[PDB]
Amino acid sequence: SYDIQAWKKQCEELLNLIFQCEDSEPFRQPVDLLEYPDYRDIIDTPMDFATVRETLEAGNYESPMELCKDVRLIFSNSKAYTPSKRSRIYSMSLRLSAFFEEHISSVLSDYKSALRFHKRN
Ligand SMILES: CCCNC(=O)N1CCN(C(=O)c2ccco2)CC1
Repeated sequence: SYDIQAWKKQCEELLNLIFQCEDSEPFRQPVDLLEYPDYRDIIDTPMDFATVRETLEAGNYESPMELCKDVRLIFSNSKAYTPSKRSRIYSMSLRLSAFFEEHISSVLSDYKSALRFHKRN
């Protein structure tokens, strides 16, 4: 269980589960500005799950903490852009965030444990 590289395939599997969740539908592609004309007046750094998957598959994440920061940005952008807490799309973001956090905690713990074991001497 001290495999330093194991997080990558664990993150690919978790992204597959997020793409099967109906709650991911608003977050699978960059927000469309035609529909939401004020989006970049509110959101400095757009993020979505296809961008996360492509960054992972390009080999452009060094750690699962970096992937986790980008996924958390999807959720903080939804909270910043929502006009109410009683919003459909923001409500979907909260359920999807709880699912993501429940599954990513072991991926982070195992990676950090593997790196500590690598430095143990
Ligand atoms: C994949 C389809 C493109 N997604 C898309 O247009 N949006 C998802 C992100 N948005 C929000 O987080 C939000 C919160 C409240 C209202 O929208 C804006 C709309």
